[PDB]
Amino acid sequence: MRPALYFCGSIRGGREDRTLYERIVSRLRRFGTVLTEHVAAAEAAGGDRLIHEQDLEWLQQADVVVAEVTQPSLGVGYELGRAVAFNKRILCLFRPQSGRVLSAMIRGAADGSRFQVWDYEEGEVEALLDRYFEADPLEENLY
Amino acid sequence: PALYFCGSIRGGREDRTLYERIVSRLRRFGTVLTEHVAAAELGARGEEAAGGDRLIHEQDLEWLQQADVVVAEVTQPSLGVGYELGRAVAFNKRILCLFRPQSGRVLSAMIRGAADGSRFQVWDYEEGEVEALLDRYFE
Ligand SMILES: COc1cccc(-c2cc(C(=O)O)ccc2Nc2nc(N[C@H]3CCN(c4cccnn4)C3)c3ccccc3n2)c1
Ligand SMILES: COc1cccc(-c2cc(C(=O)O)ccc2Nc2nc(N[C@H]3CCN(c4cccnn4)C3)c3ccccc3n2)c1
Ligand SMILES: [Cl-]
Ligand SMILES: [Mg+2]
Repeated sequence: MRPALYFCGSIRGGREDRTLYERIVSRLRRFGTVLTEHVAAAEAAGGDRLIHEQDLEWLQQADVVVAEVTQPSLGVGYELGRAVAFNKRILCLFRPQSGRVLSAMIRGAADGSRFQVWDYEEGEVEALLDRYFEADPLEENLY
Repeated sequence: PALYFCGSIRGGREDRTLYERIVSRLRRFGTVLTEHVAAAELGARGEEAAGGDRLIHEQDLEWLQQADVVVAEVTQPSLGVGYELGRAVAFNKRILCLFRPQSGRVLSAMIRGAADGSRFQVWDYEEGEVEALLDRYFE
């Protein structure tokens, strides 16, 4: 089976955050299955405990975790803490345009290898995801 | 015990009196590892952390590992608070989250859903009763 990618963004993302999440998930599918694609596409049905166990099972199964961290979210932050504890390969994408500052706990978790945080402008997100996987692919290129 | 108070930078800036009240009541029960962060200079809107991001990340991580209990104010959405609760669950810490539903917020399913009702508890409260609730938990 293809690689498993985990995409993580704020469930309270606004209209603009939502179009960016759809762009990121759509591009990630070129690299494998996006486990959270239906959640990104949508009492929460199934209830909070079920949701927590499902995202934990998907985080643990992931080959890579890609989080959009522009909007503050306890959920995105919690999933990044569980992902670092699972020693996963993590990429955070943050848009500095709003002038809001990314939490020091996320910027400060970066080690430039396994945990990376990249500032980006909305227009270049597809090109930056291609760059990230071209530098360290999940599947080897054909000859 | 060594107690870890976890709250957000936005929460600390807007709800300073509440954060001071929670930290003050926790001192009755033990040492509060984040006592010099919670109601200290938290900078202003748009400002980067004065102390350096990696320094901050490593210091909070060191205090989290040493803590006997993590008490988090989860009313304000924060990637930092969420991240610290994720690291603390992976460290098998006893965790109490305090949420204020009068704010109008809906607490993330990932925090409400992490509750196991004993080791990780989430309590909805109104600001006026926080001292009585911390007394209840520690007694
Ligand atoms: C936008 O792209 C994503 C992608 C991955 C994770 C998340 C996510 C974010 C948050 C967060 O930001 O706090 C919380 C839970 C998340 N995960 C999730 N959320 C499911 N349902 C949602 C319907 C509304 N909702 C709410 C509403 C208010 C409060 N908390 N949760 C949760 C869900 C259903 C079935 C199976 C697995 C699920 N997993 C978001
Ligand atoms: C309010 O009560 C608390 C209690 C415990 C943790 C936290 C906290 C929250 C967040 C978060 O919500 O994202 C991030 C880091 C935190 N921890 C921390 N923050 C220090 N300084 C602050 C000055 C403003 N600041 C900023 C400003 C913009 C962006 N990110 N961080 C970080 C700090 C200094 C020295 C030693 C240890 C430190 N540790 C807050
Ligand atoms: Cl600081
Ligand atoms: Mg595989």
